[PDB]
Amino acid sequence: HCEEHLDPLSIYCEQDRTLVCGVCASLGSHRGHRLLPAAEAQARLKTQLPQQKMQLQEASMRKEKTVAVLEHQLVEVEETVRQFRGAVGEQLGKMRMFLAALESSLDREAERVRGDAGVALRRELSSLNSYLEQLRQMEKVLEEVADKPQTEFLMKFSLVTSRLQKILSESPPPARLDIQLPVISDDFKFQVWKHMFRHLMPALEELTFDPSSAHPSLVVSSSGRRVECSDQKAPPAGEDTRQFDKAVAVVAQQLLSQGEHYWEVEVGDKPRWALGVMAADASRRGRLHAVPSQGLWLLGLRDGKILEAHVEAKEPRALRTPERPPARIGLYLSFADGVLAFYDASNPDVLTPIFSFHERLPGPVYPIFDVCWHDKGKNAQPLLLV
Amino acid sequence: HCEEHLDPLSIYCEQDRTLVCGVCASLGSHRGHRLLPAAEAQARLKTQLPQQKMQLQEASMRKEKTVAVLEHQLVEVEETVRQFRGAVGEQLGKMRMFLAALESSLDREAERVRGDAGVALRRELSSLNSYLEQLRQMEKVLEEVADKPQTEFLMKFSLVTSRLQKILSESPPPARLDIQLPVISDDFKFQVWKHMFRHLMPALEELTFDPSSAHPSLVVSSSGRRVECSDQKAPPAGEDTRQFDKAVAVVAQQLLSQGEHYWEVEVGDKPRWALGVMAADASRRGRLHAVPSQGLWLLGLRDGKILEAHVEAKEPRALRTPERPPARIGLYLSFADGVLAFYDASNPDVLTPIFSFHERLPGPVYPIFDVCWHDKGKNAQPLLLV
Ligand SMILES: [Zn+2]
Ligand SMILES: [Zn+2]
Ligand SMILES: [Zn+2]
Ligand SMILES: [Zn+2]
Repeated sequence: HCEEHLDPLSIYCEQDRTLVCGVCASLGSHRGHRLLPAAEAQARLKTQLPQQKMQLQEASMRKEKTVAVLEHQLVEVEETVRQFRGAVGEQLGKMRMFLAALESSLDREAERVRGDAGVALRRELSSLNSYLEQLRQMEKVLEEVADKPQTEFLMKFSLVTSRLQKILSESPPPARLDIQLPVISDDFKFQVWKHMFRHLMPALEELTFDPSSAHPSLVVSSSGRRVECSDQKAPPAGEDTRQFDKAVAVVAQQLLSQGEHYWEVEVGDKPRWALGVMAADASRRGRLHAVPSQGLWLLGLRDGKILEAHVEAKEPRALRTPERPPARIGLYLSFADGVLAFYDASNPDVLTPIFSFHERLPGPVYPIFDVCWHDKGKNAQPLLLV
Repeated sequence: HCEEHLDPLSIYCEQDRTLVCGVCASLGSHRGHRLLPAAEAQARLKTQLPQQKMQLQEASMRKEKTVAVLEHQLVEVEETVRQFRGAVGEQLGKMRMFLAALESSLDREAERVRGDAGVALRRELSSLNSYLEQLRQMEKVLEEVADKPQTEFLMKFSLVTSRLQKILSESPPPARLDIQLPVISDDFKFQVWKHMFRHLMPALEELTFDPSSAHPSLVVSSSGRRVECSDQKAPPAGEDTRQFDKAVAVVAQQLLSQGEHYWEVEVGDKPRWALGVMAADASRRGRLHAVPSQGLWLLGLRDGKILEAHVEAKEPRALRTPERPPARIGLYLSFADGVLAFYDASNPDVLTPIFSFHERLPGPVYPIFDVCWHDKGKNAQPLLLV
């Protein structure tokens, strides 16, 4: 039953795995092959069956493994798309909400201005309208009684004279102040955009200084909000990893480890200071090396107008100092983006950036504040936690 | 009818303007006054009447003029409130529109990603499911055939072996499918805010150069969008104040006189160039003085990386050159705020400021572009009007 050479099917090619006839084995598909008979070939395959069953089941198992992983991936793709869309909506609705609130506030402004102006104008209008009624009566009665008996004539004339005299010699309205309603012209959109940044910042990280960590020559007041140096000698710090010994500074009690945070520090006219974050595991001993590899991310100002960033280098990098020694610094921290950014927050409405590090933070960090050395009393400025 | 002394009323008090009887005029409230009789008093007042009526008319005229002025003031206050509300609505709807458009674009992108991922995953699932059906058929036939004729048994066993071999060597990826799905981060708000500025700008002032004013050593192409110098000589400039003759430059055909405008100029790697505005009354002849007092507001770049602002002084002011030579400059102009602002538009999506003039402009001005000289063919870069 060869169906190709018309012989019974008796020869089995091993290296071809096909049952054949004699002609294809003599001069055909199997001229130089390893041949076997059909009987012992069948007897071999009846024993080879379990291996084939095992291999079939294993192949099905692998393909099913891939099916399961891919369907789980389909569910994961759906869920990730949902999360992306929802978070985009949330973080754009934040700014849209800011816009709606500002427009509502401006509507309040305009309505209040209109109401007060209308109140004052209608007050004067009522006064003048009563006045006009008075005067119309004056003219009518004078004309109508300029023919009456002498007694009536003189009485009415005297009354008219008195009424006209007083209403002419009446005191004007007292002194009000206008509510001008300042008008917006072109830069209003730009200023709204500038103002939106402060609201883009997260809720203020309400921090307090940790006197349990401060230098012994420092003093903390205002319930953890004020740190300053002193013009007097102090006992040396007790043996502790949680206390500075040479560089006068202090960390906050709160440990930042997740999410995003923002805090402002008031520095005023301080000639030298330093601000930033510090790795919690870092060592607070000796004169410090200001490099991020040692757990120190610091922005400094020296000599009153020299603003320095303590970058990974041999000497801290200088920065383009603003037109003033900044009076308030703002610090933004994010782990999901690994950034600590510095801002000149002297303007409560606009923040201008100063510097920002770019390193996936090992975490966690303590807010660190370097109120600089005594300098013989020429650096008595404090640090104020806003 | 004195009703207080019960006498007829006959005496008129001059300094009091009141009719009285004889007793109160003799020794009473009007005892030492200048008195007159009722007859001559009436004869005087009947002739004084027209003057009093005239004075009444004058007072009425004053009060009615004031009433009219106050009603006009009320109406003007109403209209001013309307205008204020409308302008606030317009300039906030700009940003709301940007937000909505960005959110819709991101939603479209995310939906495209989800659809493509679903298509690919269902493709792989169909492939693997057809494979599993094949393998179930393999197992079925293997279980059913272990007694059949030599031809049937060996034929089907060889076919099963071949099919399993082929589907094993045509194996799809055993792993999961790459998706690179969009993630939402903390910096999304900051990036949207940075992007919002370019859309806060007005619609691009699509400008065309004015060949009627350019230097004869210049050439305008690309339908008014491209201006270049030439590496070959040209005829001397024709007699016109409205044509540059010595300083190679060109103004736009459009005249800016009111409102706000914004236009971008692509400069690429051009080493020296200048951009800005020029007063229409200014003279475009001879060697020019680059000072706003002579109607020229210009920012220039020389030596490829030296960015200077041609401010009102004896020497051009230096500027903070960026870490790159800017590839596109943006110019914003406003009259109601008197500002000409320059931006590094090398990124057309985010703008970093470069300089800004601050003068309520005398007006009006033509956008002027100083495409610098050939420099012996080493300054052949063009100026491209976006
Ligand atoms: Zn063979
Ligand atoms: Zn054959
Ligand atoms: Zn009397
Ligand atoms: Zn009297």
